[PDB]
Amino acid sequence: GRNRGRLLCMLALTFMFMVLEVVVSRVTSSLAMLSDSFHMLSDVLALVVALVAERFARRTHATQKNTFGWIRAEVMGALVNAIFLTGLCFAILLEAIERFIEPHEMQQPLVVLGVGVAGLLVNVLGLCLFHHHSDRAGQLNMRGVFLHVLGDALGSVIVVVNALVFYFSWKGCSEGDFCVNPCFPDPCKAYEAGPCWVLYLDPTLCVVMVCILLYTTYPLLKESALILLQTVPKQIDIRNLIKELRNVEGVEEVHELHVWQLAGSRIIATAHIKCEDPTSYMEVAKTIKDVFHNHGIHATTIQPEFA
Amino acid sequence: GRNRGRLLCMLALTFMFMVLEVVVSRVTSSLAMLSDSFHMLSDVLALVVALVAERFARRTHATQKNTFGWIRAEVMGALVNAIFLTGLCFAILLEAIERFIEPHEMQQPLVVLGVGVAGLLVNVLGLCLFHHHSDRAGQLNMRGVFLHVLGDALGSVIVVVNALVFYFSWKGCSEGDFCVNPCFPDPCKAYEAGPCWVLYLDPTLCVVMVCILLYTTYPLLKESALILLQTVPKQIDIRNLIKELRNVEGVEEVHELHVWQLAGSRIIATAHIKCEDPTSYMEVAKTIKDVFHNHGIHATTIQPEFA
Ligand SMILES: COC(=O)[C@]12CCC(C)(C)C[C@H]1[C@@H]1C(=O)C=C3[C@@]4(C)C=C(C#N)C(=O)C(C)(C)[C@@H]4CC[C@@]3(C)[C@]1(C)CC2
Ligand SMILES: COC(=O)[C@]12CCC(C)(C)C[C@H]1[C@@H]1C(=O)C=C3[C@@]4(C)C=C(C#N)C(=O)C(C)(C)[C@@H]4CC[C@@]3(C)[C@]1(C)CC2
Repeated sequence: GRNRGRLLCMLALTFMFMVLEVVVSRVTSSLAMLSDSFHMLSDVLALVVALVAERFARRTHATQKNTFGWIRAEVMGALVNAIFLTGLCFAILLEAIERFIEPHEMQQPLVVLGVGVAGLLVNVLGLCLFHHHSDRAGQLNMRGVFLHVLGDALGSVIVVVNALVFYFSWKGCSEGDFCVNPCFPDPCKAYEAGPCWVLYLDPTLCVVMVCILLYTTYPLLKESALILLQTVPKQIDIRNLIKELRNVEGVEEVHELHVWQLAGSRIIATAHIKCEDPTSYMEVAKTIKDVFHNHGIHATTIQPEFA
Repeated sequence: GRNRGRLLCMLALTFMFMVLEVVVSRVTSSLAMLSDSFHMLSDVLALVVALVAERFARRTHATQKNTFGWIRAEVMGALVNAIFLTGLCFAILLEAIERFIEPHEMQQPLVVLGVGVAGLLVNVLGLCLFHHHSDRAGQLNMRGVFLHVLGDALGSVIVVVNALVFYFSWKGCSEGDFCVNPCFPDPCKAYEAGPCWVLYLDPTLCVVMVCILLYTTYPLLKESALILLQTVPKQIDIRNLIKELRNVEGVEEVHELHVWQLAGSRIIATAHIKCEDPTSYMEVAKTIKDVFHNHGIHATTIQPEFA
């Protein structure tokens, strides 16, 4: 509900910001702005993934297909967001090392500053919106869009700082009067420009950006891929679980024990406990049920393989 | 085993091909070749993902964590490959529309042809290797690397055809003598080149490439995401399953019925069948077991909620 409205307003803000970029590019006569807009378009994919995930979360119904109900949509959306972000991070690192080998010059720092502060305020507003998720499946999914919004805001920060760096240290004697640049490899050749060391600042800070993005994304992907692999949660303990279950009176062993986490706090477990008398079984059944209860798990299915 | 050796030899061939590209770039004095090599590096990610998936497939052991055993590693690898490929396809489409708006000229068609036929033969060899997967989990994972190798070979085909197109229709009067190009937007300005319509061939065929890649990838991702969501397989029928189970003598109803697919042909099912006499339960248990047997499922766990 409220998270749905948050996603909707954030997506609307992204599209309005794209419209703003194309409108300011109409005035600047620049194709690089079109490139930046088309590359920032990639947030719409993650936003619509989170949207459809939240839409399918409210299914919680047993059907003729997927008799559990579409409860794992949240986890699937989180995993999709994590993998997509890692791929985008790889691509950004590739472009960064390319530009680091070839230091392309900067263009239009004032309007880049304007649009960068615009994106700064917008992305900080979006981050303040997505900070209550830094039951559980909701935060599990929203962590992906939080990571993407953090990447957005950090790109805004880095581009604004680079803009001011050029503004404050690049006299850039390159056009109009007698003006060349010694640090450019080949400016379409057949005084020298200002201090050129700032040229590599964009890649040498984009590398830090992608570093922090990987370092912060890895936990979300780890948790999600662990949940989807049918692994035991961190809370319960098999070693003492089976020991207590055996120590229960009436039981003699356990053939097969299975525990996993469906989507969230509700986890399921099955067993093959064995008794000796069929006359009294419901008492030991209630006993095993309350053992599981006191040990976390509440969705139980135990089969008395008699003798 | 043999699939492991296939992955190993293919990865070795990719690295040898990267070495070949850097060696021929040392001779050509071209950074675009470095860009192409660094972009073709992305296949190593998918190959190592498939590698670690195949390495974890052979676990099949009950442990203190993930009591089922790491059997879903195959499906997880397939899903990772599918999502990664879709993200890369998005990036390629973005670069393609950018180059379609700005038709950058072509460089060094002869050596591009040489390396393109090299990549052609290598990728066709790799495809012939990965054609037995066009139990089930093996093919399910290998479909990802098959899709990536198809993308590789199709990129080789498209670049070779574009190379011959330039070779056979681009006299390109652009350098040396009196030579300009009317179709270039601004060749760093303050006869005209040959027929320029071929300039857009690279994007207008890369779009077909990404179209066919999406159209062929979607089934793999669909199947994988359906398996990981705990959905009923396509084989069995709940509507008649529950009906027969009720028609069984002794049973009176079924509280909760759950069916899902663990990783492959081995699927699991649980139930809550209810009887009336605890004196005789093993007979109806064997009956329900053989009903499930004749109806597919073999991993069973049924609990007699008595009265
Ligand atoms: C979906 O990922 C985004 O869209 C983000 C993050 C959200 C943002 C802040 C809206 C935009 C962009 C963000 C950005 O700032 C704009 C560019 C870039 C093209 C700009 C230029 C200049 N000058 C450049 O030359 C290089 C150095 C090649 C930049 C490369 C990195 C890139 C795409 C990044 C940092 C990526 C992440
Ligand atoms: C991991 O995806 C790959 O690596 C593949 C497929 C495997 C291949 C065939 C080894 C290489 C590459 C393949 C390729 O051919 C080389 C380039 C490209 C940079 C070349 C140029 C020229 N000229 C260009 O200007 C544009 C038009 C921008 C091309 C863009 C597309 C791209 C990267 C593609 C088709 C991507 C897929």
